[PDB]
This record gives sequence, C-alpha cells and structure tokens, in this order.
Amino acid sequence: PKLVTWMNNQRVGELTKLANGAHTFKYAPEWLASRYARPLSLSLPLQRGNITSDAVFNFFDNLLPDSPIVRDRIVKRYHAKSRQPFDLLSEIGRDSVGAVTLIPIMAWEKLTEARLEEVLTAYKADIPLGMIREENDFRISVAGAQEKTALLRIGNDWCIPKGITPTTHIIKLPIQSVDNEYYCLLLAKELGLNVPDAEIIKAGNVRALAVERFDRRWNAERTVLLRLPQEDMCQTFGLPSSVKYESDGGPGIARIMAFLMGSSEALKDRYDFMKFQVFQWLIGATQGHAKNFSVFIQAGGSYRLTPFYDIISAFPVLGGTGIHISDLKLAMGLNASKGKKTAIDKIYPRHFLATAKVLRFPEVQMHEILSDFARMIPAALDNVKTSLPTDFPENVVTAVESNVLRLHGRLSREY
Ligand SMILES: Nc1ncnc2c1ncn2[C@@H]1O[C@H](COP(=O)(O)OP(=O)(O)OP(=O)(O)O)[C@@H](O)[C@H]1O
Ligand SMILES: [Mg+2]
Ligand SMILES: [Mg+2]
Repeated sequence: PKLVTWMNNQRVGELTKLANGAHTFKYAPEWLASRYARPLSLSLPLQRGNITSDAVFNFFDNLLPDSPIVRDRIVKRYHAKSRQPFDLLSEIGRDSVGAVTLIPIMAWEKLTEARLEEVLTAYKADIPLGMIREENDFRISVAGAQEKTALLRIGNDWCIPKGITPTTHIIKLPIQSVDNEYYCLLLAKELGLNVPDAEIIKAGNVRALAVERFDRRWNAERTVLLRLPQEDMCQTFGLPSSVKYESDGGPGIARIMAFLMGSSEALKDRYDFMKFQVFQWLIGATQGHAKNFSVFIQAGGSYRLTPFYDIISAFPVLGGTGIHISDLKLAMGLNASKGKKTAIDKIYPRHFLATAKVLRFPEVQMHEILSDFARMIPAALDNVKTSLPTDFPENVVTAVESNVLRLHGRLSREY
C-alpha cells in the first residue's frame, strides 16, 4: 500500500510501491507550499507529482542496514511481505538516520540493567537492531554493516522509544571494534575535528559504544526531541549503497569536493573534508567510503557537511590475521604522478598537495593542515591516552600510536 512520510510533525509526502514493484514518491502539496520546504534528498528535488526515478528506491534502500544477513533477520522478525525497502521500512521505518519517519510525540519505556543487556545481545538470537520480539512498538532502522541498535536517553536512563518518538544514540556492538572506534573518536576530537561524543556503555559482560546522534536535537528546555534532515553521499548522488566505494563507482574526493562547492559552508566544508582525508591516512582508516560522509538538509534545501563518524583504524588489525601495512588502502585515493595513490604506506605530503592543486583547494590551506598535524599529533596521542579508562585494551593504543607516529614522521620531516 502506502507509507506516509513525515519530518517531525509535518507531512512531507508518501512512498508507494506500484503493482509493477517500482518505488515512487510524491511530495504533499502542503509540504511544497510550506515556507521553508526542503527536499527529502538533494537527489529528489521538490516537485509536484509522482517521482519514479531510481533515486527513489536508492534513497530509501540507503536507510536500511547494508547487510543482506541483517535484512534476513528483519524479514523473519516482522514477517515482512518481502525484502524490498518498502516492505522492510513498513516495519522498521519509524526512526532512521535523518528525519524521515515512515508510517502506514514523546513516549518510552525505561530500561533496567537486565533489560538493557537483553537488547544489546539480542543479535545472538538473530534479532535485528536489538528489536527483541518481546517488544512491538520498537521500530528503528540504521544503515551500516556493523551490528548495532539505537536507544533514547532521558536523563541518565536508557529507554526504548515508543511509536514515533526518536532515539538519541546509535549503539554499536562487537562484531574489539568498540574500543577501536572509541579511541579514534577521542583522537579526532582532541585534534579539533568535528565528530560526535561517544561513551563505552556497560550492561553485564557486554561492552558497546553509545554514539551521540547529530541528526537529533533537543530544544533548549529539553522537553522536545527533534530529528534533523540528513543524508549520506550515496543518497545525495542518487546511488545504491552497493557502489559506496569509489572502486565500485562511488564518489571520490574530487566528486565530493565539487559537490561541497554548493554547501552553505563551502569553504569551511572543503577545508574540513581535506583535513579529514589527512587524518584518515594518519590513523589507517580504510573505510571512508561514500556512506561515511553526510550533509544536513536545511530549510529551503541548502546543505552543509555533518560531523564525521564511523571512524575505525586498521592498525590494530594488522598482523593478527595476516593483513600487512602494505595492504591498507584509502577508500578514496589521492592524485599520483600517474593515476592515483591509495597505499597508506606509500602516501606523503606531496600527494595531498597535488590533489589540492587539481581540485582548486588553496595550497596555503593544504600546507596549514599538514603543518598542524605535524606539530599537534604527538601531544594529541598522549592526551588521549591519559583520558582512556584503566581497563582499555592496551594493544589497541599501542598499535595505533606506533603506526600513527610512523606516518606522522613523514609530516614532521617536512614541516
Ligand atoms: N553520530 C551520528 N549521528 C547521526 N547519524 C550517524 C551518526 N553516526 C553514524 N550515523 C549514520 O548512521 C550510519 C551508520 O553508522 P556508522 O557509519 O558509524 O556504521 P558502521 O560503522 O555500522 O558502517 P559500515 O557499514 O561502513 O561498517 C552512517 O552511515 C550514518 O548515516
Ligand atoms: Mg559506516
Ligand atoms: Mg565502519
């Protein structure tokens, strides 16, 4: 049938699946006439009538977990009509990344430590996104291939939101990734990068990562929780999650930098994006694909980059399973004298400078970024280390700082 699409308390339009299986979307005239109307996606510009392009199917598919296995679980959990996005979202689309609420204001159930552990380990019983069969009003969806869930934090209590109430945190579970990401987010923050705050939460013998959502915002008085429109780069370019990597045809640095020229914060966003490329290289982050970058869609359809997220270093995984440093590749390659430069172990300042030059990113700014990491990295690693718990896995810290300092040496010798 039909899924009515809401942005907070406003009707945006409807998603329908035709008798031919095609996914179509139509904006409500009331939405189109609203003062600050904005599109669901920059790939789905405001217009009247049914939109039938592949961009519709892809946009909504990108709201679901990437893994075909996780999708199998959802189907089995809610006896979904099929595996298509419309049918899976009919079941779990009330709360997803961004502000799209799909249904065919503030209510919740507080969780006890015992119940919290139940949700956080439900995946062991083939439960998708911690949506235990016990509940029936816990419908959430979150993209990405890593096992996770999402919860509502009210004060210092964890809660399962009911109906259309939003979640406030994305909870990532162990597939040592929890400690890895925790460390990387702290290092990012220490270096002045825009990333969300996160904390390691405990529930029995379970250790998960609770990441504060930047697609959610409480009003000043903390009485109402709103969702903020947001989409990832696959969505913004109308592409399927299957091509998130540049090697599979997804957007690279050049395409995203050109797209950011249209940002309401273009110069800042371009600078921050290039800075983050140098950061990913330094920490051996190999999964900076298109779905790991997003933009907020603002009133009137303007857009701006969101904070960076899903930051994992490959360094702690080296050697243990035979992966060598020479095997680490940036998801989005840099310019090389000939072709591209992708090997973290072979990249130097010259590659960032050559890339900036061809992309019209000021050379002075690129030097600034490189020189800033050259003098700040040592102190940043130390400061983070001192901020880590005492039970934090020392091997993670060792693997990351030794490998970061090794690459950092390349910057300090130049700057
Ligand atoms: N703090 C946040 N606030 C808002 N949205 C977020 C936040 N962190 C992640 N997201 C969104 O949720 C998705 C899943 O998170 P994340 O990228 O961290 O997952 P993964 O690490 O599960 O992903 P992958 O599939 O690459 O392994 C992202 O693609 C992004 O759209
Ligand atoms: Mg991701
Ligand atoms: Mg990831």
